[PDB]
Amino acid sequence: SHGLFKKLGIPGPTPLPFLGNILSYHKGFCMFDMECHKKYGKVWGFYDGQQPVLAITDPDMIKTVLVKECYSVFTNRRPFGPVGFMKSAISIAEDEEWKRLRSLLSPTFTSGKLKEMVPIIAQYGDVLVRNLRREAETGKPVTLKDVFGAYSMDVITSTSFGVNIDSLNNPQDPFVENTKKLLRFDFLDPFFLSITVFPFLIPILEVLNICVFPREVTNFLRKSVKRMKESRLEDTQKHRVDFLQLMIDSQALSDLELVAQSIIFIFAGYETTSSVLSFIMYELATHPDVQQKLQEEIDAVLPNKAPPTYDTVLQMEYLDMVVNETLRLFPIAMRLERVCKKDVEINGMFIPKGVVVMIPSYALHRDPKYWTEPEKFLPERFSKKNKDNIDPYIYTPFGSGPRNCIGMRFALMNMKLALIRVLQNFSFKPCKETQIPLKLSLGGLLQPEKPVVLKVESRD
Ligand code: HEM
Ligand SMILES: CC(C)(C)OC(=O)NCCCCCC(=O)NCc1cccnc1
Repeated sequence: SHGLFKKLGIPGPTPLPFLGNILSYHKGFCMFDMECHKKYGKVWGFYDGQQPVLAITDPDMIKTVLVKECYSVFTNRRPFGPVGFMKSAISIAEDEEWKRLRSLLSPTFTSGKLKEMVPIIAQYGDVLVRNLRREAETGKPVTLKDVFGAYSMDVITSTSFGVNIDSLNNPQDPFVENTKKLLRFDFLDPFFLSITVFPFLIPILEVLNICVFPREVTNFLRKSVKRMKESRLEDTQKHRVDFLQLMIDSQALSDLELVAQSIIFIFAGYETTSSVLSFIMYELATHPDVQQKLQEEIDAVLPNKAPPTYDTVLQMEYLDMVVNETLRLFPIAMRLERVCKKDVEINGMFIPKGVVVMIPSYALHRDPKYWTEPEKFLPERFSKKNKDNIDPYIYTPFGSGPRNCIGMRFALMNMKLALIRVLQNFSFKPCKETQIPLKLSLGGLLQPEKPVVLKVESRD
């Protein structure tokens, strides 16, 4: 297998027997992709164990894979370990099952449904502020992943199931307890590395019902969804606008498929939201001029701490620029992937069946050929004056095409609502214990080496 790219005349790091190139991951995914890009150029190949991976960087070629040939050739992501019933989660589903689920769930993420969710999301922005203000009167440094983690969970529990908890102050509520365990997978941790070198072991784990999603957590949520939905709604009169209800009414979805989506939405939104929010606040704290400009825009659109609404959020240009520039620096998916379903030739290049085609978002977001001073946090990149220069196949923090992030509008609205309420009430400033400049972890997740900690000061 390791002779493939040699045979195709494609450059890349020479693989070791059994391991392929996984020892090159010792500083994480992002640094590996940056280095390969720099030394091999537009395209290169490497091996995750025996699995060939073709990295591509040409915008026209990326469009062909993500958009033009999605349905016919590049429909699925890479399989990744024993997954059990979660095979029917939309992000993991393949081919026709994916196509169907994406159709059933599309109406659930429309702007119109999002708008109805905004009052519920906004309420936990108020909870965030009150919890935050408790520490803004203390003077003690604040760990952002913790306060934003609680915010993120609060929004998830309420918009997913109409479960309404102050998770920061209700830390061992059972619902909070379980959902908190739905963290992103570290694909460089010993378990997933072993599965990469011994992929032939996955069917053995499936037959023993061993699953990468914790059975205890998935059991709890299954029963909850069944008991919340069991007959609790035996009255009907109540309306309801959460994802469960939207999916309930869209019942078409299997009952098991329904619960698979309920879970993947928690998994998709929990740590990603709190992570991005932490990165944003770090950039704002270390760029006071940007934080001040943003607070000025917010006060202009929402005088005297007026509550944010759907339309006033969408009116905030600088807020959008700040969010987008943070996701440029910190595209937490790191890579986009599609499996090549059949031999093809795209944009002049032959790609064999079975190869994983990878779009290295992190490396493209910091590519000097597309970005001036790529390491610098510069929101004006995304101004009306400058944004037209931005290629949508180079800037891909939510992916692109039919399999892009279905939660994109929701996540952006969620984070913007949080940022607005927080910035209306507080300024965030570096600590002596603040890590400056921020360093990234060497593990398989795009996260700070040490947690972001900041001082929080009440605006009056
Ligand atoms: C800032 C937060 C988020 C970021 C940066 C993000 C980013 C991404 C990216 C890069 C992809 C892959 C797209 C591709 O392969 O082209 C993706 C897929 C996906 N995301 Fe998100 N995401 C976020 C939050 C969410 C939320 C809140 C939800 C659900 C409520 C969600 C649900 C999904 C799903 C279901 C997929 C797979 C879609 C499919 O396969 O059809 N994500 N996300
Ligand atoms: C953003 C984080 C959570 C790091 O994961 C990604 O890279 N997101 C893009 C993959 C799309 C599907 C994500 C997702 O939520 N589905 C399950 C999953 C989990 C881990 C790896 N692959 C699939």
